[PDB]
Amino acid sequence: ALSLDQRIQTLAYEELNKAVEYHQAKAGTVVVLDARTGEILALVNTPGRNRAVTDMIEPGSAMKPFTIAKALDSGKVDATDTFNTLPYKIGSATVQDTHVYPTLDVRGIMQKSSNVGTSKLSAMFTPKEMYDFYHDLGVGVRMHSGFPGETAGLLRSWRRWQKIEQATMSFGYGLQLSLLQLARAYTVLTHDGELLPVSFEKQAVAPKGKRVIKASTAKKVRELMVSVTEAGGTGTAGAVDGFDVGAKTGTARKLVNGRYVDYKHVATFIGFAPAKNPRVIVAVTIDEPTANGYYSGVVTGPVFKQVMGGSLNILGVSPTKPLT
Repeated sequence: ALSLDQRIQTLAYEELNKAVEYHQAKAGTVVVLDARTGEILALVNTPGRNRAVTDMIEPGSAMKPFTIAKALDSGKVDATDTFNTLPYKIGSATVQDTHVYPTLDVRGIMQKSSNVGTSKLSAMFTPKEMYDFYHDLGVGVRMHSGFPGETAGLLRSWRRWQKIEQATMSFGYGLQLSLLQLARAYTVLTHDGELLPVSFEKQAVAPKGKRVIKASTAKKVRELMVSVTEAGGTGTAGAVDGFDVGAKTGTARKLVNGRYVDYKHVATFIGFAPAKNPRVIVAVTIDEPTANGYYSGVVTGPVFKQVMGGSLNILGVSPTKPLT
């Protein structure tokens, strides 16, 4: 049997189509994973190929939690450490944030999705250390999910990097992966530090995880990511009533379209809930929205919110707090 839940699949389908129509977008995808098994509970695309597995993107902000995780896991920094987050130069290139803050602590770097903060955390590590981390999350590696046309994505050898490349990678540009690979990497956060395999078949035996970070680190990162969906965070559009939700949102970039070169902005939202004890990961992309908003959060947040909320309802998970 398939691992897909027809009620979640149906919900995902309706919410994706509603968003694609409303924002007059070119394409879209939703993935829902079981947060502790890696089983696919839903996977839907707009008509055509299976973009979730075939198409790679530069993920943007959705990649940021991983640099934070690596930093915390090393013991080198703590969530309360403060960084200078003013824009700065690497040769002629500038690293800067959407909204400028002079300083942020690591919690703030997550909450505000700071490119500068994330890049400075990454810069505590060597190119080899960061490459090895990204490789261990599955970037540039085949999932062997059983789908045909599955992309490995793109992770350039660190032996060829520039300083600017290590920086841009920390905030999700300069490496590429599919939405399914991204959802899979989030199992490191939800399955207490262990990367799970992805499958669309009903599991017969418990999957073996591969440890990437400590369980304690994964728990801390989940706590920090709740700040993104709360007041002051960049991801409040994906907040789910009655639950704490860890998430990221950002504009991703699509540089390849099937077998052809392309250049498109892609709105993205990805997260998990309930944050303390996650049951599901929901990932959404919408390619080239042209109406009623271009900001990532307004485009994909409402679909994430409905799919996450509905999935928890369908799986029988009780709200952890009273509804508003």
